[PDB]
Amino acid sequence: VNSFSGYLKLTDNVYIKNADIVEEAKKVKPTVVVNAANVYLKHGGGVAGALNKATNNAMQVESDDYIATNGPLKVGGSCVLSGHNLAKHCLHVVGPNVNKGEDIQLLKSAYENFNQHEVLLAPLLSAGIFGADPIHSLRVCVDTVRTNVYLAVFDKNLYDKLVSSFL
Ligand SMILES: Fc1ccccc1[C@H]1CCN(c2ncnc3[nH]ccc23)C1
Repeated sequence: VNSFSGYLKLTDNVYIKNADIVEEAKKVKPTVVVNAANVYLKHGGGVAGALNKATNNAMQVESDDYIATNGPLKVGGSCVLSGHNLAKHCLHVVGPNVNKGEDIQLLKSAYENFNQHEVLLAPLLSAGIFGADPIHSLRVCVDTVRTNVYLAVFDKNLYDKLVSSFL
């Protein structure tokens, strides 16, 4: 039993809700919140900009030190950093950005990072400003993640479309 409330169950391990991931994280304080990161951990917009804003820029400060030490992530890769006031940990995961020409096949590799964590609150990878089809992202999520994932979808119209079209 966990504290996630109001989710629709899609499969044995995948759950979905129309929710602002920032507000959901503040309420649940999950062990892991996933950020829709880029390789430079520059949290300017989309989910990343919103999560970082909610940390009063502490996420960005921590991220800049991470990059100065380690260099950029790989597309499809991840790193674990602090969750600040939102979660115990933040798993920064880099899905391919279609608006940069990145290979959509890397979306499966990106979701594989979730399997290192028993339970996660997450957005749909590569959706939103990353330019991928969110229906496809949900399909890859369900077919790749084996741990327990609670997906927050900000847009109500998109949420209804994802549910109604789910096979
Ligand atoms: F822009 C993006 C970049 C990368 C991945 C996804 C997006 C879109 C699609 C879903 N998404 C969100 N989902 C849940 N909570 C949210 N809070 C603020 C934004 C947001 C924004």
